[PDB]
Amino acid sequence: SGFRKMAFPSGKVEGCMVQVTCGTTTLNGLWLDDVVYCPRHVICTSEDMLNPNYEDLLIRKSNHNFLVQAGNVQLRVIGHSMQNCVLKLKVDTANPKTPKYKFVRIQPGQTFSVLACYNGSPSGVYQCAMRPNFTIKGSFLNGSCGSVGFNIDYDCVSFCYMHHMELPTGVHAGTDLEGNFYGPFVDRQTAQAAGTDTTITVNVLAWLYAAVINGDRWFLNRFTTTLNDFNLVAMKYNYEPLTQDHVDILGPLSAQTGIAVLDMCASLKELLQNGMNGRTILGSALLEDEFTPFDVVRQCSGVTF
Amino acid sequence: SGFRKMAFPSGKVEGCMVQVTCGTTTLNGLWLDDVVYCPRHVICPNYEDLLIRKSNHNFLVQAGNVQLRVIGHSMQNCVLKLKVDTANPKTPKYKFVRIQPGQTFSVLACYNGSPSGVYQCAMRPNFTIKGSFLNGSCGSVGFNIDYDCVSFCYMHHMELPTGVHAGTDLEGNFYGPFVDRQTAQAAGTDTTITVNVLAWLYAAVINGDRWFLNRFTTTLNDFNLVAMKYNYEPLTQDHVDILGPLSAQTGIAVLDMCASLKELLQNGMNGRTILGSALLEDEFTPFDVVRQCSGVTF
Ligand SMILES: CNC(=O)c1ccc2c(NC(=O)Cc3cccc(Cl)c3)cncc2c1
Ligand SMILES: CNC(=O)c1ccc2c(NC(=O)Cc3cccc(Cl)c3)cncc2c1
Ligand SMILES: [Cl-]
Repeated sequence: SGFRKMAFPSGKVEGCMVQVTCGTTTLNGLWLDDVVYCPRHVICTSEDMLNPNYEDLLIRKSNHNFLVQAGNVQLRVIGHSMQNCVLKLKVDTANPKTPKYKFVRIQPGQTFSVLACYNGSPSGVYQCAMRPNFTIKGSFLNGSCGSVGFNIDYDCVSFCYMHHMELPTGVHAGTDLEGNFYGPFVDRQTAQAAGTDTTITVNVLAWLYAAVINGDRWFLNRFTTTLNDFNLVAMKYNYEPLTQDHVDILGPLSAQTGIAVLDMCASLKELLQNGMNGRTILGSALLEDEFTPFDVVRQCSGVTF
Repeated sequence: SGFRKMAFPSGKVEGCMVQVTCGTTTLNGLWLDDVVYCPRHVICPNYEDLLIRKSNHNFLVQAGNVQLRVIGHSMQNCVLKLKVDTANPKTPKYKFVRIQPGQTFSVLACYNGSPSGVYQCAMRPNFTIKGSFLNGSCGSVGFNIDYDCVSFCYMHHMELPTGVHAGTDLEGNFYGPFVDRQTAQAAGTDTTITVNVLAWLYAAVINGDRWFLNRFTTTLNDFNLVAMKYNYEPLTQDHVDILGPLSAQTGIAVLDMCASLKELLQNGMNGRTILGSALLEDEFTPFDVVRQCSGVTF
């Protein structure tokens, strides 16, 4: 019993964190095999950020301009290349602590663990989700750039995010491990703002199924809804449209609890209309959207209370 | 910016988790040097009588894909200490520490010696922890990190009828009035950790959330008279002293922040949130707030 926001054990990722210095800038790198991956803005000054020509700044750099530090050991850089918004530093030593890994690009709604680092040293781990507006509501300070997001399924680390910047509203933006940004963001100091954010509906529903599995059913009702009628009400509360794919994905949770997806949709409609009336669901007074249907199956028991 | 419930990196602890089997029971062990620590209920009650009938080979210890050979065994309170033939090469710098209610820690939840997740939680005033555990999680550990030293503070033993969790320190002494057997045991009435709610209000002010601030102050006595009515733990002068650095950074005196909490307790949030929460959060200590808003690394 119990339902917590749970992160993956960070050990396999801690063994890959290094410190990258270029001139006066210092941020984090991910050392996998003989390559260190880090945000390409490490080659920039604060001035360059207004309109940076990265190709021009990079052509003026040599290998010895990049200082890479793994614990108390200096790594020798033997090559460098740029792939989209990530700088790839070829080093002389392969990381002996390199785990089994894949680079994966996630979709909004997907969750992941973040290992927040400063100066190549990991300071904490937390769970978060890729928001519908492609931002992440993380907890980051200056020097955290290059911190990574990941999932560990079986013995393989799936790297999905690298931290690049903080937006004016305090939310964060970054890239996949191939340097492609999530969202309409650029590694440029420009007037770019996060779009209006929405609630991840399929995740709220999964979290309601988790509450039913943990013995709480106060929010259920005798009503059902059409998928179209649910979406007309959901849009009014800034909820993401629920698609037929989302309904299909919720199938196993519906089977385990005996509550059809459109029947659970009718409870969500009522929760949006009435609020919680002094009650909580899984110790929360708000509707939680940072647990996927897969996270619920992973964490919760296979037998309903 | 951003405020998350953050756990310590679990790497130093993952390298210590092993699987312990005794007959038909399977749970987790903590392998430090040549000793494996695990709940004594793995032998399940007169524990000395059940233990005297056991031999070393009755305990199967598995570290990854390698079998460890048990060469001795002894009991210390509610923890079983299995002397093994191999010292753990991944043993970090560590201490065994007993925490106080209100203090927080990271939990590395394990099943069959394999770590599955990490989360942050607090020792409640009623000595229970609101964790997330399933069958096979016994022996999962709680910890903090100070520089490079892992401070082990909790070992999971059982789940109570309300879904909350109970366990011991690493010397086998339970937190709370609990015993390790199948009997009628209930968690006492819980209270809100007041010093932690205040720290979380200071964290909100640091992150630019000040709607709950007012021009008023309160005496420590008047605050405690109101706090006792809402099932809040009494705020002591020590708690006020501990909140000193957060008061200095924000310019808001502790008894001034207490007047804001008094207003939230009497009138609610009125459709508003603090750090994305519609409830007052008590599982962040004053030190956790300072650490998350400073960038302390391990
Ligand atoms: C209290 N928080 C802060 O003051 C703060 C300051 C800075 C933070 C930060 N840094 C940047 O954004 C660097 C940069 C500037 C312009 C463009 C790009 Cl692509 C990168 C990252 N993550 C978090 C931060 C947090
Ligand atoms: C789906 N999970 C469960 O049903 C479940 C079952 C059991 C859980 C558990 N184990 C126990 O309490 C076993 C025990 C019984 C009597 C005395 C003692 Cl000291 C220990 C711990 N933590 C979580 C659990 C969760
Ligand atoms: Cl995805």
